[PDB]
Amino acid sequence: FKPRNYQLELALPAMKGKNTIICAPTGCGKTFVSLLICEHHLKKFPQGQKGKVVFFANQIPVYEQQKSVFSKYFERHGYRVTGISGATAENVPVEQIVENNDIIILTPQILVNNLKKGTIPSLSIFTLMIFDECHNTSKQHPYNMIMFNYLDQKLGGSSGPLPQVIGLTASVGVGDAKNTDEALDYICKLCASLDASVIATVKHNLEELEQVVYKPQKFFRKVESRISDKFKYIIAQLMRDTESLAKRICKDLENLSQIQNREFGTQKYEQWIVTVQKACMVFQMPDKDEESRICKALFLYTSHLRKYNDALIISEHARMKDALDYLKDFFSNVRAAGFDEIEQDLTQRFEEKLQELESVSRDPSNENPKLEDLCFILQEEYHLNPETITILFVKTRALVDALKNWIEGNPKLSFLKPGILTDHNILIATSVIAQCNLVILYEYVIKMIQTRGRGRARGSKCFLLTSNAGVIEKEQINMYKEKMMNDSILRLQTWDEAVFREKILHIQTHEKFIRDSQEKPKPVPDKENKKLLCRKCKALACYTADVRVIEECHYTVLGDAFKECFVSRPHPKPKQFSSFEKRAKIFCARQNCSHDWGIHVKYKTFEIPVIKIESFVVEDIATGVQTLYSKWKDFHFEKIPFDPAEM
RNA sequence: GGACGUACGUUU
RNA sequence: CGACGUACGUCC
Ligand SMILES: [Zn+2]
Repeated sequence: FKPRNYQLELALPAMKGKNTIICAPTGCGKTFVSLLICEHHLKKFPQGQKGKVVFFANQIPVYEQQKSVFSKYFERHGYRVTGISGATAENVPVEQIVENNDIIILTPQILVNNLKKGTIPSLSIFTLMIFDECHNTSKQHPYNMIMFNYLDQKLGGSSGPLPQVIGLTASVGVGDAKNTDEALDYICKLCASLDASVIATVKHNLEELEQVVYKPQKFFRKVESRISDKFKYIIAQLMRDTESLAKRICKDLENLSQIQNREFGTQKYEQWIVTVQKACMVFQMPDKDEESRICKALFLYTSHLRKYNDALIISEHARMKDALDYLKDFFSNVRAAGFDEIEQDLTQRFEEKLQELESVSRDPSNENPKLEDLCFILQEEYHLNPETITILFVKTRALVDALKNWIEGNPKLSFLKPGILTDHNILIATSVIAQCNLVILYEYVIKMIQTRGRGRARGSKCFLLTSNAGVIEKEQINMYKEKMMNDSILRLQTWDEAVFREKILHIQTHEKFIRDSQEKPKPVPDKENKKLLCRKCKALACYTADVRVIEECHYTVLGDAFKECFVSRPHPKPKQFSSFEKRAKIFCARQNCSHDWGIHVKYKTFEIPVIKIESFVVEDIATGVQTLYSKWKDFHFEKIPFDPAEM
């Protein structure tokens, strides 16, 4: 409630009436700077005129937090504060909200959708655009699209009452720059994309930030992996047998994906599996039934190989028993789907191998040395200080649960309590305040950024465990980049204003140039009637003449004959988006297919099965080729809009 | 469902 | 120096 020199020096360049790239690591500091700038902006206007400051929050939690803070602050001043979110902008006059409010905190995607539709034609209605975590303004972000619209309206020659573009962040960032030249070039490009000539950074009151800055210390621990990999050897033999028995129907399986040699349990092998799957999903045997059987068998074999590769990665990273548990869970989930010859062979082979796999996994001599040293350093820190709440960063959503199960089943430790955030001593998270003075990045590659919210100094460690010193060197150069970016900011604060502005202007110019150069024309709409087939079944789903478009993004089918071609399933997490209500999922209605086709929702009153071309193959009736797309934007055809007059 | 970003990996 | 695959996170 009382502004200090630290909170005032960052806002001093912003009160003069110029854009800024204010960089404050303190979470409370950013909110206080927001409030002070908003007060000084709405108070400096004379009678008759009024501000329309807009705050762009990226996430819903920080959005609601800023909304509550602004509504609690600007109450006695006589200012109307509101909010527009994803669950609040449904059939609501956003134009009337903007015209009757002054401190709207609408998220950026809402403003992008409004600019695309036609509501709020010019941004000149606003007067002060305060972004949150502005360093995301890089490419195709909602922030970047709002800035593209602003720069277009500015350089177009109709620059009216343009709003201020004061941005707030914690780290300006470097990206892929190598030397100070490319670092300064990237920072200048960001400053031009956000249209500012000042970067507010503390230089005279560094002690106020050093008091609470949350600067931890790194303790990189390069450790080795297992040696006697009996589990990995058995899984590799199983995968070799599976590939050998799968090559009986496709003699040219090796000629479909030509990259390099492949090894089981690698991301390269996973990519090769996905590529050979997408290559075997386009077969054109004229039988149309044996072809479907061969495609289904190849899809099942490839899915089994992918699951085995995922199990090998889980065995390499987390405990050995967790990989066997994941394989048993996958086999139990596929057992309750269908029983054909392919499943009756694969599941029976896995059951034959499980009698040895369980005996190998239950051996205490095959424990991961990475998990061993992890529990070692954990118990070390815990008996050194028994009041250290920790956070453990994991890469995979399966490993973040495997480590929780390991901690729950580890006899060497009992004080730990799993606090998974995909009565809580350890918080095993995957990707992200004022607490948790211990971080353990377990094979997870800035990603430990905690200086965006509330923080506290006086004790913080940033242990990093890994198996490849590569990653170590990576983090090293990362710290290097941190330093160099600091230096670059210093240089910018040493630069003059006018020339700087001129430079950034030229930058924006070139940018717009590139933009107008990268403007694809309308795709030539195909006039033929191509049909879509299932991925793992190759069954006739629907013709492109019965496909309708809702909002240039969603695709449905109006064919009543299609209504019996799928089955419904209760959605694991129903939620609303824009104008839809996610009610259920639609899967393939075949013997043992159960392929994920799409999602059954309700648009306004009508029930529609919104499908995804990703889970579809395109076969033309004129030519005969079977092309395979990923996104609807890549599929070019007669995109007929959704006409509610028909159904 | 669609868009966006990040990380890893493969390639002309 | 562009596309591609995966994982993660966000948004509408
Ligand atoms: Zn099917």
